[PDB]
Amino acid sequence: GSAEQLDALVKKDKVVVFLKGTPEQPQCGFSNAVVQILRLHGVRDYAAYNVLDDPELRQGIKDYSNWPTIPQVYLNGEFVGGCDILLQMHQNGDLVEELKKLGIHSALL
Amino acid sequence: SAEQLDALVKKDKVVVFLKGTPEQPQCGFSNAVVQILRLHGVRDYAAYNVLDDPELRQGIKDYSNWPTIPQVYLNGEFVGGCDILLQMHQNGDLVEELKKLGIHSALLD
Amino acid sequence: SAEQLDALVKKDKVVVFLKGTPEQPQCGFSNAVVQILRLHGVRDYAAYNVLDDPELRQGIKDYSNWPTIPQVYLNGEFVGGCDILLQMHQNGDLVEELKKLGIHSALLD
Amino acid sequence: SAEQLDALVKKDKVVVFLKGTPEQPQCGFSNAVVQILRLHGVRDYAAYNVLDDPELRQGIKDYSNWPTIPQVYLNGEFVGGCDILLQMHQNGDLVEELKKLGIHSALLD
Ligand SMILES: N[C@@H](CCC(=O)N[C@@H](CS)C(=O)NCC(=O)O)C(=O)O
Ligand SMILES: N[C@@H](CCC(=O)N[C@@H](CS)C(=O)NCC(=O)O)C(=O)O
Ligand SMILES: N[C@@H](CCC(=O)N[C@@H](CS)C(=O)NCC(=O)O)C(=O)O
Ligand SMILES: N[C@@H](CCC(=O)N[C@@H](CS)C(=O)NCC(=O)O)C(=O)O
Ligand code: FES
Ligand code: FES
Ligand SMILES: [Cl-]
Ligand SMILES: [Cl-]
Ligand SMILES: [Cl-]
Ligand SMILES: [Cl-]
Repeated sequence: GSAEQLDALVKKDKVVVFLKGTPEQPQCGFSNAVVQILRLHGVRDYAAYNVLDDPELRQGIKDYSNWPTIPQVYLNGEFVGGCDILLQMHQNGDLVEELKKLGIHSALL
Repeated sequence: SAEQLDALVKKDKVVVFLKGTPEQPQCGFSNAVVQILRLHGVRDYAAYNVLDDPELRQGIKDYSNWPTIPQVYLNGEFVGGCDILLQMHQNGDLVEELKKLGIHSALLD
Repeated sequence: SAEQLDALVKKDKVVVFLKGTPEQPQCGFSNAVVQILRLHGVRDYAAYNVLDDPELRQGIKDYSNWPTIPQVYLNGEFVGGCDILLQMHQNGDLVEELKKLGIHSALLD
Repeated sequence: SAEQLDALVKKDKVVVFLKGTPEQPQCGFSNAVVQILRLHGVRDYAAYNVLDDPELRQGIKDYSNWPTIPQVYLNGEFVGGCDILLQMHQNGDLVEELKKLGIHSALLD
């Protein structure tokens, strides 16, 4: 929930996502689109947090990022966007480069 | 099962299937139904949280022949989702349908 | 007009109302309908662009009592929007429906 | 073109890219931005209809690195789409950003 607690969370790992549901079982198409894109580039090692489990987290990640919706994508402790931005980076090669920057070899390469 | 859901929707005049509960909705689409019913002062309706039950979630889509959540039922009859409910709220049809079922909308006066 | 619109949906076996044209649709929701029809090889259909005329945009909603665009009609009867059509595409109902109207789905071929 | 669009967005204090016009929006997401601006007393501003120009439509997505329409610009700074604009409306950041540009929101009165 907290601002200090979320700052830790996003910096904790290279690729961090906030979803409705889980990678195994997403509860929302927008959250799912993110899970599938990560699957396509072969990113198996990322942090996923379920906002349905905690209303304080649901509300807290919005306040932290200044972003009104879920899913939220962080690369390198920095906010990237939601599923629309992510699909866009998937289609124009930008995500492959962002992944390369984190030391992550994308499967589409 | 179509037979169990048949019973469920005949069991109360007003029956809704949501993501979350009326006291804690988990999706703006489901919240829109909740807030519309709150505006009309429809206090006692059965509300079923599909996030708890994967089988109810699929069962209700099969029974309704409708792909998404929320789902609204009046008098055991399928009415629609949030778009239809909002349309009914804006054109007066919801006040009428509720009145024919002996429900007095708070928007009548 | 209800008059003119009733004539439009009964004129052809498959009638769609879209934002845009099948050649260049102007919206993901309308495009989703177009992409489906294409996957089934449905060549002969009437498409009408609601962007062209505000009276059409409002007209088709009041005729179908359906609040959004796209709208799909088969055999003069309202079937639904893009969500309902995807559901039928996935569960095999679209194939059978087309079979009923004497129309060969490409997925059979 | 990047240089051309860069000039275009910097030319006016408020710049929006919509589907349709402020008088006749062709999409709920574009309309939300128009309605939000209207509540702040911003009635006259530069509005470009992407449905009239596929080059501008794609160009603006490339320039902003933002996948969708509407897009809102303030002194040529990208602000975002309707979800962000609505958030700025609710938390008071929109009143504050407009004020810094010498526009006095009707909400401030
Ligand atoms: N265009 C968004 C789609 C995501 C979205 O609109 N999410 C909504 C519905 S799941 C949301 O998080 N609303 C607030 C909430 O439910 O907490 C994106 O690209 O990420
Ligand atoms: N336009 C719909 C909005 C509802 C909707 O698109 N629901 C989606 C997103 S919550 C859904 O039920 N997804 C399937 C699922 O979560 O099981 C309506 O009028 O009800
Ligand atoms: N869930 C809908 C999606 C279509 C939709 O929500 N259409 C909207 C946006 S294009 C609409 O027609 N809104 C009123 C309008 O634009 O006239 C479906 O299954 O067809
Ligand atoms: N979540 C978006 C909603 C706008 C949106 O999803 N726009 C879509 C549908 S109108 C779009 O511009 N799609 C590509 C296109 O039509 O050019 C926002 O916050 O602005
Ligand atoms: S859970 Fe309903 S749209 Fe995301
Ligand atoms: S035109 Fe914007 S969502 Fe259909
Ligand atoms: Cl029965
Ligand atoms: Cl909600
Ligand atoms: Cl009663
Ligand atoms: Cl509109």
